[PDB]
Amino acid sequence: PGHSLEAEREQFDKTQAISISKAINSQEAPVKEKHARRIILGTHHEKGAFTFWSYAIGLPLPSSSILSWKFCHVLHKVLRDGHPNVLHDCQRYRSNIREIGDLWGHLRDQYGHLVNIYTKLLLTKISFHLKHPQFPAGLEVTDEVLEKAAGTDVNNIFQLTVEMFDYMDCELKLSESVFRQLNTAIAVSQMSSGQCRLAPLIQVIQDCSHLYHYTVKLMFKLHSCLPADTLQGHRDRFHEQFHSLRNFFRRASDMLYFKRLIQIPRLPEGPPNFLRASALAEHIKPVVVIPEE
Ligand SMILES: [Mg+2]
Repeated sequence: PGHSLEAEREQFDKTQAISISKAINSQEAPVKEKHARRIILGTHHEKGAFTFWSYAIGLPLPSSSILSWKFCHVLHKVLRDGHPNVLHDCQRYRSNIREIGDLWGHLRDQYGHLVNIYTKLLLTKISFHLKHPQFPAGLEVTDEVLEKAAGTDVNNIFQLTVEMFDYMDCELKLSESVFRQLNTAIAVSQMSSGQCRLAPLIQVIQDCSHLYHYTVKLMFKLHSCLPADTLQGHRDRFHEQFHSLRNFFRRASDMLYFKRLIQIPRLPEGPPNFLRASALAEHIKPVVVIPEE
């Protein structure tokens, strides 16, 4: 009486501790998908991330910048693919994320610089998805849900556009910092330390593809309710982000490491002409595909 129910609870906890130790460690190698998938499925089993954090507060993050980097990569995957309730469980531990990035920000370590930039992205994701709960933290919504979240009030459309520009900036800063550490022959490399730094950009590419579609649609909605001369700064911000995004997707499309792991969409040669209302109907929604393993 009660022996099998106690043994089931103990086995769930043990599998979570083993998977966390095998995913998040100091080895200079990409996070193993088998172990990350077991953490994500655990969050669907308990409808939260409270078991994950009960063990993760014991990780010695200041001992190793590689350990801190792999911790950030697993948090990004848990936010995008875990149960929605993980967002609140993560907000409890916001200071843990802020303080590990602040530590590495004071040091010259190559991985530490990348961790500092990653922590700013993760804090922006947690804030954005608590403020705007119509958007899951993996950012995928139907056109119908995007239209409802934008609504008809120019004040709500304006605020959502500024916040999505800030979100895209945090994503592109991480891709740019990773690429600055890897030289041109990274395109035909399978070096473990290269894979360790490239692997998180699979999550970054999926976030960015969604943010690009949403910001194009919000920018055409603003051009229909405000004078063209009040929106020059917004067009200037969009144009600079578009050229950074196009250069990121093109360079990532050239990596051997990514060939079997992600199908990256083609973007147009230049940004849409927001001054011509009829250009909205010529916009193609980019669609990322993850191929069979
Ligand atoms: Mg428990």
